[PDB]
Amino acid sequence: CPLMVKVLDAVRGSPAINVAVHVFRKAADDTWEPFASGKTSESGELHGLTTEEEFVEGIYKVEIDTKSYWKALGISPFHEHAEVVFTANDSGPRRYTIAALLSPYSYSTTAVVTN
Amino acid sequence: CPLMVKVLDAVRGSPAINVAVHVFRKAADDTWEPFASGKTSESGELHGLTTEEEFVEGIYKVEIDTKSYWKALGISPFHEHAEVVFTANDSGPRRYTIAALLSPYSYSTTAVVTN
Amino acid sequence: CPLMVKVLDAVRGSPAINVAVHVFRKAADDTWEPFASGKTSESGELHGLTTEEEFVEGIYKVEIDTKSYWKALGISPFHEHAEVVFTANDSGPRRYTIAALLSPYSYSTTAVVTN
Amino acid sequence: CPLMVKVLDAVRGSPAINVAVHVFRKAADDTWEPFASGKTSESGELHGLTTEEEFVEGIYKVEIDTKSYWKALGISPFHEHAEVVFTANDSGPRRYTIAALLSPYSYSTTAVVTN
Ligand SMILES: O=C(O)c1ccc2nc(-c3cc(Cl)cc(Cl)c3)oc2c1
Ligand SMILES: O=C(O)c1ccc2nc(-c3cc(Cl)cc(Cl)c3)oc2c1
Repeated sequence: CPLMVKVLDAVRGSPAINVAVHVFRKAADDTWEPFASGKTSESGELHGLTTEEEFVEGIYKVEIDTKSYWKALGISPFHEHAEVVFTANDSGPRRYTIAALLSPYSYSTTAVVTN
Repeated sequence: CPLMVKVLDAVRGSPAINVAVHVFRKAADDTWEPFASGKTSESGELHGLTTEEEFVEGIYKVEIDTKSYWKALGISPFHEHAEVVFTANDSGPRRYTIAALLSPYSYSTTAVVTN
Repeated sequence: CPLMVKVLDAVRGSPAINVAVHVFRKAADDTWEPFASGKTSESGELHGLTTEEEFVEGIYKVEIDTKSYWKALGISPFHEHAEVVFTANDSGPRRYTIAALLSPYSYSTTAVVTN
Repeated sequence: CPLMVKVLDAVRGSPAINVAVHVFRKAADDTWEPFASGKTSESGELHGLTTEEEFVEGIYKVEIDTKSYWKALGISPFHEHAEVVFTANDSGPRRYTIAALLSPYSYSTTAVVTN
């Protein structure tokens, strides 16, 4: 898969397990079209979101459902979701890892891009 | 000043100056509607975005135009922007500071809610 | 005020109040020697740590007692402290703000150097 | 190995390759005793630092050589090194991943602890 998402929990020191991740791709009419979705595993990783054939160039938005995650842990979350927006494959196909580190009132995200 | 935005640059260790910031409030039809906007000052701060009367409870999105900031510096960015989506709840006297720390391929955001 | 320390809490979305901060300067015998210290205020800030005359170029270490902070809140922490080690270089008029964002199993630190 | 270190570069969007990592363990006389060391691989990971037999309870300090990393990339670093200090195995053996995300004037670190 050319697009992996990894999510970590900064409160418990663990991977963020069973976190819903939605990926959208910007359409011609400037609206967000559903592209792919899934849940993080026991390792906090989400593999198999897409394939090389489906992952075309475009502007993508990765929405991480942090609200449900904190609510299920009984913690009061600030953010509705963690939203990462970027242009992908504009200079040819690349592999992307989008990582996110979550806290109730803060999040950090980084990207690892390889050719 | 119930809502302030502060933006910092992790590459040069400075405030991020003249960065466009747009604030949206979630409408009844599940759409993002413009609420406030401005450009960060020499201190990387954006004050006077809204008034106590205008800033009601609801779901807000703060979009920071980080792509334009890195491009002006001649540094290649990954993200289109940094978007912070959160619920604003009236739970006593509160002031919100949304702070973002930027790098070309990463960003962190936090909220500081004070009385 | 050539050196300021600001500490934020990512769990409760607030300044981190009454946190002990110790500043050390690297000696000629490669040892860490005490330089300044204090406790963060109600705003999570610690001002008046040093004077322009005292704050010379060199290698500094800022140690934030995060373990005592989380323990007082009844939250289990991972780190003993958060230590920020950096070189202070005179390159025109400069003020250093060392900011730290804390979670029980994570921390982020940045420096804001302003003229 | 019960202790893994992963390091990422927030400027280039890549793993931080060939970064020196030194691990110390606090001795009875309050001094830092060398414990283990190594360099991150092409994936930014450092495996095989230690073994279950050698990794006893104690206070450990993981020092990441960020200064050499930025200097070799021709970037001006602020920090001398990224220092992560924590008590390990105090309630029995655990597996620890210490991750760090690097920028020239900032770093973030988190821990993933598993039983
Ligand atoms: O309210 C202020 O003046 C003020 C100052 C310094 C600040 N630093 C931050 C900050 C630091 C890190 Cl390490 C990560 C993140 Cl996400 C944010 O938020 C701030 C606010
Ligand atoms: O254990 C792994 O393989 C692995 C992978 C990707 C990872 N990304 C991070 C990371 C991300 C952010 Cl946004 C902030 C911080 Cl402090 C750390 O930790 C990781 C670990």
